[PDB]
This record gives sequence, C-alpha cells and structure tokens, in this order.
Amino acid sequence: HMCDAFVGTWKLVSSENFDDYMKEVGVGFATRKVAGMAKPNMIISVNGDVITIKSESTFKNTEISFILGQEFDEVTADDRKVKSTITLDGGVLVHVQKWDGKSTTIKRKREDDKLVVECVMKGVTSTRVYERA
Ligand SMILES: COCC1(c2nc(C3CCCC3)c(C)c(-c3ccc(F)cc3)c2-c2nnn[nH]2)CCCC1
Repeated sequence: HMCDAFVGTWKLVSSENFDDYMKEVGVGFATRKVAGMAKPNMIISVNGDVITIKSESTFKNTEISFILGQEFDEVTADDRKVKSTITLDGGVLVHVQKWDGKSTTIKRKREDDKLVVECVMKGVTSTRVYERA
C-alpha cells in the first residue's frame, strides 16, 4: 500500500515556528517550553486497515490508532480532548483535530528520506522534519 512509505521510526531533526503554532492553538507557557525542547520519535505502523502513530519523548508518550476516514477521540500531548479524522489525500496523511468550535490540521508528507510535518492553526504554520532513526 501507498501508506508503506510512512512506516518506521522517525526522529525529529528540525522544527520551525512551533512555539507560535502552539500559542495559536492555546497551549500554556510551561507546556510550550517543555514540549518545545523535546526531540520526539514518531513511530508509524500499519496492520490491516489500522494505522498506529506513536510519539515517544522525554515529555510524553502518546499513541493513536485509526482507520482512514473514521473519526476518533484523541487526547493530545497538550491534554486537549479532541475529535480527530485522518485521511490520505494525494499521498499526504491529513489529520484534522476539532475541539470547541476550533480546528487544526497536521499534514504528514514523505519527501526524499524525510517525513515533513506541517501544522496549521488559522494563519500560523509550523514545519517539523523527521528522519529515520
Ligand atoms: C497538533 O499536533 C502537532 C504535533 C504535536 N503537537 C503538540 C501539541 C502542541 C500543539 C497542539 C498539540 C505537541 C506537544 C507535540 C509534542 C509531543 C511530544 C513532545 F515531546 C514534543 C511535542 C506534537 C508532536 N508530537 N510528535 N512530535 N511533535 C506536531 C507534529 C506531530 C504532532
């Protein structure tokens, strides 16, 4: 499956504008500072129709499992309770989180040997780049 290109363990190597994205989302100062220091791993695997994405870090270990197009409840690493839907659109995993009349989108793209992750909240974008670990 086309989704195979995502499978593996990916380690954060660069981040841009993540603090301002986090402010836009509404993340509090202490969480911004501690989460911003971390170099998480993103562990993606597929079993049948179920995709699992784990985030492992000094800050928080999180895991989501989902089927594309099927909404699920997610507690985020900043402790928001959101409703999420993940789809594949033109080779990009598109993750929408909805809560309190707000929305943020996280797009995961394979580019070269990297996983490029674009996070958008209103007018504010952050890009985070992960490489195989
Ligand atoms: C909207 O979600 C964006 C992402 C994410 N969001 C957040 C919140 C702050 C903004 C709202 C959620 C946090 C704290 C982390 C995180 C987790 C552990 C950490 F140790 C550091 C940051 C991660 C993250 N997870 N994995 N890599 N970054 C970035 C790309 C992927 C998921």
